[PDB]
Amino acid sequence: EMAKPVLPDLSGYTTEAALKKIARNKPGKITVARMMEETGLKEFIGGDNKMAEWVVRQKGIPQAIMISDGYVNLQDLVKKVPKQFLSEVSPGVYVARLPILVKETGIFEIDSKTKELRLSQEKGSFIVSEGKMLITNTSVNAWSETRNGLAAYRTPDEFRPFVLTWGGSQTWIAKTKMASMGYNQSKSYGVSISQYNPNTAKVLKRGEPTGWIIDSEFADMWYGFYCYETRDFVVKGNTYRDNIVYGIDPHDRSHGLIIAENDVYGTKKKHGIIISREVDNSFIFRNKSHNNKLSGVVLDRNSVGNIVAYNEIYQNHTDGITLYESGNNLLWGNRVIANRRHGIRVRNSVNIKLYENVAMANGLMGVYGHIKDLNDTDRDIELDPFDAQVSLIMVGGELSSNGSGPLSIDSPLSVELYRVSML
Repeated sequence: EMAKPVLPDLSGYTTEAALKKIARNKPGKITVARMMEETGLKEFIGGDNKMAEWVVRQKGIPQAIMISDGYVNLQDLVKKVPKQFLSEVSPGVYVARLPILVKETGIFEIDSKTKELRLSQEKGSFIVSEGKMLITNTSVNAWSETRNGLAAYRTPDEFRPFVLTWGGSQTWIAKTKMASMGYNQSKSYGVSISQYNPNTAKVLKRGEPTGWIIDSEFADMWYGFYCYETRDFVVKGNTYRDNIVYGIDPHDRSHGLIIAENDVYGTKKKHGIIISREVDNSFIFRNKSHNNKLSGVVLDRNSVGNIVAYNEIYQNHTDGITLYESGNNLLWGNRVIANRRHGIRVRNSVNIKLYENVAMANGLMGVYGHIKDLNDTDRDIELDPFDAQVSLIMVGGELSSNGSGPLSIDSPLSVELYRVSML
């Protein structure tokens, strides 16, 4: 009854296209100042009474490299900033020993000819941008000076460097390798695109943040990608390998995202790709999400009006796709294969359209739809409400070779099957 989904055009999201998105013609001011002077740093660290950890990492009054009023590349920072803070240990290889803050009117670029930028773990380095920032053909890694290598993951609360962008910012990362960034701490998950915290946005009224991340590799991250109230962000052609908790984790009222042609695998604790808490009107298509500790693809907490299409979802250790309390979504033409549990699982979600899906050789059911009362759990039902009904329309595709059977739908409000192949 329905026509193919109309999916965005990805042909324009190019390393070559990316490079022509910033104003290089006007330099370019560099200062090294106190972090607590700056909103972009206060906003996640908090008051002055939280500066202790940083005072310990820097062994002194906490400071940052700062870029504003113009354009500054990495090579520019190296020339102007003292060695002890920004050092070229070998041709094209730099160790930064202070965090880098790109202010609101700043424009910061790392192009090729930068072999690798090393963010020092011990000195508490990291990157925040409230302006324009472009990273192409290069490496930005979390670097342990003591180990003399990547800040390999050990435990959730051990700080590692990270990238974070604030409201009103634009960010483009292309053909770039990043590893070992992020840890269990607000705004510090790995690569994080964020609107400001509710109070501050009430004052700055900046637009929601945006940008692209294309053709890059992210490994050992705490979260591969995180975002909060982000608009129209593009994540295309990336590899997320061996990240800790999530591969890609768009969150909290983000919308119009394009998550496409990514290879996301080997996530050690939770899911490959997960959109949570009102991630609406977005597009998850032609990804390979495979071999994650939990599910391949997850739509969570009233994340609605989305399209999940033509994804290769296979060999995840629980479900292929799981929909948690997230109705009015379209799953078209996914190939969901050999996941240890269910092919596609719909919990507490209504008006799910499953068109042309293939679900084969999953450990349990091909498609499993159920309801669950969530009232005596650790769930904030004030913030994330739920209604315990399930209804889906299934059209075409195939359900075959699943361990427990083609489909099971417990206590549905309605299920309609038309033209579905079952073997």
